Amino acid sequence: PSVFLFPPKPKDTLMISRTPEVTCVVVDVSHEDPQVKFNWYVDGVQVHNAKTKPREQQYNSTYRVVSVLTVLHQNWLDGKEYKCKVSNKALPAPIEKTISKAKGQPREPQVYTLPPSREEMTKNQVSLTCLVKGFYPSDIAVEWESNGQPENNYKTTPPVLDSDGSFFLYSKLTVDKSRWQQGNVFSCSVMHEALHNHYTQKSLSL
Amino acid sequence: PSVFLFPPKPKDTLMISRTPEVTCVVVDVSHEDPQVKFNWYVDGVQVHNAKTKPREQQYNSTYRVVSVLTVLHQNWLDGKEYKCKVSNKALPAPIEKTISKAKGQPREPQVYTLPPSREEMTKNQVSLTCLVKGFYPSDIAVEWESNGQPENNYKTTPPVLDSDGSFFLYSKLTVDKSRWQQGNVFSCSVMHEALHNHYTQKSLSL
Ligand SMILES: *[C@@H]1O[C@H](CO[C@@H]2O[C@@H](C)[C@@H](O)[C@@H](O)[C@@H]2O)[C@@H](O[C@H]2O[C@H](CO)[C@@H](O[C@@H]3O[C@H](CO[C@@H]4O[C@H](CO)[C@@H](O)[C@H](O)[C@@H]4O[C@@H]4O[C@H](CO)[C@@H](O)[C@H](O)[C@H]4NC(C)=O)[C@@H](O)[C@H](O)[C@@H]3O)[C@H](O)[C@H]2NC(C)=O)[C@H](O)[C@H]1NC(C)=O
Ligand SMILES: *[C@@H]1O[C@H](CO[C@@H]2O[C@@H](C)[C@@H](O)[C@@H](O)[C@@H]2O)[C@@H](O[C@H]2O[C@H](CO)[C@@H](O[C@@H]3O[C@H](CO[C@@H]4O[C@H](CO)[C@@H](O)[C@H](O)[C@@H]4O[C@@H]4O[C@H](CO)[C@@H](O)[C@H](O)[C@H]4NC(C)=O)[C@@H](O)[C@H](O)[C@@H]3O)[C@H](O)[C@H]2NC(C)=O)[C@H](O)[C@H]1NC(C)=O
Repeated sequence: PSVFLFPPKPKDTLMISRTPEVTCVVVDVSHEDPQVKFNWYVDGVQVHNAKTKPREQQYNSTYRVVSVLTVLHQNWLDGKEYKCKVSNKALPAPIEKTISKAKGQPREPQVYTLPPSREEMTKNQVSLTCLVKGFYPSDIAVEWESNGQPENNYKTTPPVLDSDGSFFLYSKLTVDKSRWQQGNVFSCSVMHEALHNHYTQKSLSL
Repeated sequence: PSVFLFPPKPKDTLMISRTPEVTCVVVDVSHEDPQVKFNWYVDGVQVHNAKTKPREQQYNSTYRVVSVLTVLHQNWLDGKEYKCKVSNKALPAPIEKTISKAKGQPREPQVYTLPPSREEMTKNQVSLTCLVKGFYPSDIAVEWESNGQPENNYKTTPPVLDSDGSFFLYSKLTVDKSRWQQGNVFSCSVMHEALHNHYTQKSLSL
């Protein structure tokens, strides 16, 4: 039997508008004694209930059980600790797994937008690059936009640990050299802990 | 018993000046019957010898054995297949693991150098960004330089799979806003399969 505990989605914890949850999963649960008890403690105090919810699932020749605890945005950011205590009769003692947002002195990220290279103009499409760096923790999110709709073609690299214990990352928005020379403006959006409203925007235009 | 087979170092396979090797490792080797036989086959034909070399190692309460086959640069790039056949008397049948450079139609990467943002000038240091994209396979390498010495402060992100099955990546060289305004020139170096000499260089300067 194994118990995997999962953290909320970065973007959920950063917008009060959303809902962030912590997912506790259990695998290899005796096909014989499938009964399973879950315990949830925030910082140390059980919330067993706290609108916590699961449901059985027969798999392998074994069973799988998911439990989901809804978290409070400020609770998560203010670094509360969450614990999942799974107990089963076909198990010696129960298993406990804890989790909490990445600990550490927060750093406000610096967002830089860079136009395409003077050389990439040869090509039909061009790259709009967003340099985001100096942030901590890693939990971050970046999206592009041209107006009341989000640009579709763009990939963002994962966070890379820099030399100053801080992370950086680039996001690259592919756009038809046309839309770019025409004059349109694109925006690099960033939702991070250390931002004023956990949010910020940087513009880009011919 | 487990057998892990490792590929050469990207940068070794790209410079005839270097030496590339394939490393076969074995773990959990009966502390009782430690005798171990290794077989190496290139494309299918054994090279057992081919200047292949190993040496015992007592660990855990078990044993660990490393074997190293030297490879031919063109052999590796031209996609030859390498197989490691480890046999032991305390094992039913022997174990075989094979490996070969990442298969697939090669793509010449496009290298773009971008100066720091008009906004990052506020800061004491600045970022020189090298956009490398459109390459395949991932096996790649990027280094910075200012003259007869390689710049020390710079991190490169891992390869990110784009929307066109091709990879891209950014490299960021931190430099004192001084050295940059003074007039120095920095160079983004790239060693990739699909490059003329598996190499190319792009410059950057005020
Ligand atoms: C017995 O069978 C199990 C199921 O395997 C099945 O076999 C295949 C052929 C199909 O028939 C499928 O039905 C199924 O794959 C064997 O695998 C199980 O155990 C392994 C580890 O031993 C586990 O891998 C771990 O995955 C972790 C990340 O995924 C989370 O873990 C559970 C484990 O069951 C996964 O099912 C979930 O994906 C889970 O992720 C969360 O899922 C919930 C519910 O959907 C979501 O709400 C969350 O958002 C999501 N969180 C995330 C990922 O953000 C990983 O961290 C860890 O390192 C392992 O890699 C398999 O996931 C699990 N099988 C599955 C996919 O159900 C099992 O090994 C067999 N028995 C033995 C011999 O162990
Ligand atoms: C019994 O003990 C083993 C050793 O553990 C020891 O315990 C600690 C407390 C210390 O006392 C140390 O002495 C040592 O860590 C247990 O671990 C061993 O097995 C695991 C997997 O079960 C293995 O992890 C795998 O690592 C892979 C990558 O590393 C390669 O694999 C071997 C495995 O032994 C490693 O030793 C090497 O790092 C190897 O990498 C290559 O190494 C050679 C030789 O140095 C180099 O020439 C190559 O350049 C290098 N190639 C690379 C990495 O590019 C990984 O792919 C895989 O997914 C696993 O994660 C451990 O590495 C191995 N222990 C070590 C580090 O020696 C073992 O599990 C115990 N028995 C049991 C119950 O399995």
